[PDB]
Amino acid sequence: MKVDTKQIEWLLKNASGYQISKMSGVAQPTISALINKKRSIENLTIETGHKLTELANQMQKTPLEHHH
Amino acid sequence: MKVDTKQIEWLLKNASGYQISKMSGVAQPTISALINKKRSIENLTIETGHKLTELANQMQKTPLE
Amino acid sequence: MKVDTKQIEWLLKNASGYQISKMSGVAQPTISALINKKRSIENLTIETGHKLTELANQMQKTPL
Amino acid sequence: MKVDTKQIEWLLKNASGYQISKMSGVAQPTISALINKKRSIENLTIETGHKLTELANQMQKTPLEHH
Repeated sequence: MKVDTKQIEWLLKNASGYQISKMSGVAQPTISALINKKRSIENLTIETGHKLTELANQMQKTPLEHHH
Repeated sequence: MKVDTKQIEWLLKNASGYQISKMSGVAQPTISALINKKRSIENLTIETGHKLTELANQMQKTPLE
Repeated sequence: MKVDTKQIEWLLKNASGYQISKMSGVAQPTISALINKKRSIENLTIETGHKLTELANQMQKTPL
Repeated sequence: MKVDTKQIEWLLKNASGYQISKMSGVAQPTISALINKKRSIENLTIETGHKLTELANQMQKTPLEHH
């Protein structure tokens, strides 16, 4: 598994907490605490960090029409 | 410089030769040849492949609607 | 930070808990737990995984 | 295929041309031109760059004692 915290930050600014939790499988309280900056990315498990990196990768690869 | 051919493929599938050339600086005949498969991605130089990889990364990281 | 669990597995393969701990600052009991398969790599924090992914990168890039 | 020019540079400092060439399939003249700067790494093909990046990864992953 690979994790990239820059991808996780991109994710946290580019989708809603509901969509991140539903599309990544990560629990709603973890995603809300990340968005509120009540808990740090650095202290997540590698497993969580991988799920959020993968979702970020997939969403970034949506066609250019759905960007900007 | 880093190159990733998967990113170049994504680029060629998601943007026109005109837009790729205008945003990457690679001459449009090179891009047109890649899109029509008269030239292969694997035979590009590392320098060009890096330019196309950076453009793809940049487009992918543009904020979502 | 970046993590690659493959790099971490290579490190646990190629260095002892004492040396990993001593060069990365990760607690030697955490490393031992990884080496006896009491804890998963996936359950380390991202920060710890980043430190171990780096140690592995550094050792791999030492000459020769 | 992925290319990393630092991995290529590392390889050129850490192994001889004879068998960078011999393990990667790239012709020794290309490797010699790289070693003697005649030619830049950035002008290699992606295909060549991938073979050299791959070899560099493989050689770097050899155990501690061989470093």
